[PDB]
This record gives sequence, C-alpha cells and structure tokens, in this order.
Amino acid sequence: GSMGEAPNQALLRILKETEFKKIKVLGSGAFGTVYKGLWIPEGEKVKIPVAIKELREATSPKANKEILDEAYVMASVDNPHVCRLLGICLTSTVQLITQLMPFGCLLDYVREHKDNIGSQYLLNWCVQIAKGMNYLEDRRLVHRDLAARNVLVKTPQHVKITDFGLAKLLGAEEKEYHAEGGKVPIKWMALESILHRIYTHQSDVWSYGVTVWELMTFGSKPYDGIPASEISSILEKGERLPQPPICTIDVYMIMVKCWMIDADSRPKFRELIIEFSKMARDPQRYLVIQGDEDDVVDADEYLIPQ
Ligand SMILES: CCC(=O)Nc1ccc(OC)c(Nc2ncc(Cl)c(-c3c[nH]c4ccccc34)n2)c1
Ligand code: NA
Repeated sequence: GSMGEAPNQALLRILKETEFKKIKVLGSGAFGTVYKGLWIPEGEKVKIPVAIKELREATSPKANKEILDEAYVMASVDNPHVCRLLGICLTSTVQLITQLMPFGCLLDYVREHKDNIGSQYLLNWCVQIAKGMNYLEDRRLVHRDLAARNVLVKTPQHVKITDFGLAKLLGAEEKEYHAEGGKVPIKWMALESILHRIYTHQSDVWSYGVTVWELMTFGSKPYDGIPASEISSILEKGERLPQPPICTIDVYMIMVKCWMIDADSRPKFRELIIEFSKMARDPQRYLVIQGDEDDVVDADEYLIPQ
C-alpha cells in the first residue's frame, strides 16, 4: 500500500464532424447505435473506414457521461488485440470513432461460418483474446463485459476486444472494483460478481471461459432457456456449462478452471495464452471437428507483468 499513481498522458483527439460521413447502421438497440463510416482528414490523401458509436441513455447528460468515461479508457489503451480510439466527435451526444472491423463481431461470425471454421482458427482466437485481456490486466483495467459479441474481427486471422462501457481502472495496488447498481450480463459474470458485485481480473477470466465456450459451440447462447435470476443458484449448486461436442477434456478442463469458485484458483490470462498456443500447434489433438482444414513457447507468447 505504498505505490502511487503515474500521470496518464494519453492524448484525447477531437475530430471535426465534417471530416467523416456515415454510410449505414451496423447495429443498434438499448445501448445506442453504431454506424459504418468513412473518415477523410483535411490535408491528406487518405480515406479511413471507421465505426461511429452513438450511445443512448435516458438523457443526454447521462449518455455523455458514460460515453466520455469510455473514451477515457479507450484513449489509454494501445495493443494489437484491443480496439483503439481514433478520437471523439463533439456532437450534441458525443460520438466515439474507432477502426471499422469489416467482418463484424466474433459471435455472429462463428454462427454464420459454423461449417467452415476449423480448429486452428478457434484456438488462435482464444490466444488472441487472452493476449488482449492480459494487456488490459497490465494496464490495471477490468473489462467487466467480455463476451463473443464484444470481440471484433479485423480479419479471420486477427481479432480485437471492444466495448469498454463497463471497464474500470484499478488503483496501483488495488485488487477489486466494487460496483454499485447497474445492469450487467449475468450469464458471463463470475459468481462473486453476481453475489457481491466484486470485479477483478479473475472475474474477467470467468467471462473469458464463457467466451471460449461460445466459440467452441459455434455461437450457442450460454444456459439457453434459463432465466438470469436462476443463474447464481445454479452456479452455487456446482453446475456449469456443458462440454462442447468438439472439445476434448483438455480444452473443457481449461473452461472449468475459469469457472472455479475460488477466483485465485482460476488461470491467469498469461497462462491461458501459453496453454492455448501450445494447443494451436496441434489443433486436431484438442478439438475434433467435422470437415477440419514440443513444450517450446515463443517469447511473444510468454508474457510477464509490466
Ligand atoms: C455482434 C454485432 C456486431 O458487432 N456486428 C457488426 C457487423 C458488421 C460490422 O462491420 C461491417 C461490424 N463492425 C464494427 N466495427 C467497429 C465497431 Cl466499434 C463495431 C461495434 C461496436 N459495437 C457494436 C454494436 C453493434 C454493431 C457494431 C458494433 N462494429 C460489426
Ligand atoms: Na496446453
């Protein structure tokens, strides 16, 4: 309890609204709306595809608060497996501008390409998502909303984590974030998060296991048919998501470890990177898929806290 805080010198970039045009709606609902768009900086021979996020809440001040908190976090992160803020645009309700991810979210992707998705892809996605989370952990960020819908696809070989609407920054030696009231997706949440509103890097790991389960089932809904109010008592009873058909015990065991009652018994993201990348060297030994396609680890898969 002696470490202080370093200054955050991230630049917040404010973009002119005239420099980009909307093209079509990509998605919308309660959260707000996301548009596909093209950004054309003033004195340059460049056109950049972007997503334009317009969050919607009860009032404009409410939306603007939430959206500026999200811009803070996204402006502070820079990793190949995490979405990056290009900047914000100061309309009546603020717009978040980010890179367009042309293949959409990973959840819809695995649903739409179920039949042409092999073991190599699935396992590398798991590696890449873990690399993203591990980086976020090194930035002392708890994501709190990791799910297949919140993983975006730049290319089938390259995915990035998105949606920092619920993300929280921990203090220097701080371990937990205690949430107030507020909707959070119960079916991706760790038990302690549901019971006590405690969120940690290890509660993010629980969400990761559920995200991997989504991928391995080719985009099934977790605990399908079950109402959210019944979930915590199910988990308290020791019940968990079932073993996906394509999964070997080796892979299913990793998921179960992510869903341990004891948060500190769950794997660390750095360990998941190692485990999944080892598996990715021999994909068909670990996933058994219809119509598919040394202990040595590369230093880029051996990540040490920063
Ligand atoms: C799971 C649903 C899904 O993401 N669809 C989807 C389809 C097609 C796309 O590209 C042509 C994309 N590209 C994309 N690029 C950047 C962002 Cl920041 C978002 C994005 C963030 N939040 C969202 C909520 C709803 C829709 C999109 C987003 N999307 C996304
Ligand atoms: Na392994």
